[PDB]
Amino acid sequence: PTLEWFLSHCHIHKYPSKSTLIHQGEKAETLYYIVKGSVAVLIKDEEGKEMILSYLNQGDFIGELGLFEEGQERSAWVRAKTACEVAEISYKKFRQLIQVNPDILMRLSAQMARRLQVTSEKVGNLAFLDVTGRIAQTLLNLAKQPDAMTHPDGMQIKITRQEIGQIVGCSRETVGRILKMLEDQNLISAHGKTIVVYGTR
DNA sequence: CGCCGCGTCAGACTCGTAGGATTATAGCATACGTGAGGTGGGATGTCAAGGCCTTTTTTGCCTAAAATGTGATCTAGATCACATTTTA
Ligand SMILES: Nc1ncnc2c1ncn2[C@@H]1O[C@@H]2COP(=O)(O)O[C@H]2[C@H]1O
Repeated sequence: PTLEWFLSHCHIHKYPSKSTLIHQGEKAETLYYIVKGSVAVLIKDEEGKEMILSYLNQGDFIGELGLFEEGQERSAWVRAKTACEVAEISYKKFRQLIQVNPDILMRLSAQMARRLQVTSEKVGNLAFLDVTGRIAQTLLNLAKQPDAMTHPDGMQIKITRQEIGQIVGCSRETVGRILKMLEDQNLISAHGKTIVVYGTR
């Protein structure tokens, strides 16, 4: 199928890595759909410290809060993880798309459900567990991804101490120190950016 | 029977236009009723304060009882210039 009917009518566009997709503060007039690739959600503060909120791969909806409320502003940042490709259409078409067949917003409603529940796990994990707790649990989390690479003893993923520091919200170097604590306890290996995780599977 | 005289009876249809009448007629007195006017007066209608009950607004109050304060003792986060070191 039915998505064929949907993207048969959409306006199609490509864009490179690290381009700014959505600007925090611009008007609510366009929905977007990741056709190919992955993308990352972050936010910004008075200080300018960046805080990665989420990250999503192919098969997800982007630009969903402003669809209903006339003239909302963009409540976060979203920047390209890699060079990736998207289809887009504005809101006046989507009333034609919900009034004719409401299945699209069922799909949106499900992915938005998983979204808000992992946001509940997010705010709880941020709330109560110590630094080791939520860094460990989020490590377990991105071990899940399709982006994660296979390893005969588990998995392996490429990431810097900075960006993981931006999902837990602490300094890159203290993440270095707890990474050393987890190497001392014989649970994770790492060289530079390439971390290798045991315990999976 | 068959005139002749007299009399009776119809004379198309829808619209428009104007305002409109006239003569002369006695006079005064009696006496009675009805119309336009007063007039107190039941009686109705109004407007401002008081006694029955319930509801509402303050307001007692009743005890569970969870909350709001006391402050010295810590803790697990958080930094910054130098020394590399990794990755597209
Ligand atoms: N809690 C969140 N989780 C994931 N993405 C978010 C969140 N908040 C905002 N965004 C993203 O930021 C975008 C800002 O504009 P939209 O609300 O149209 O769509 C939003 C999402 O793509």
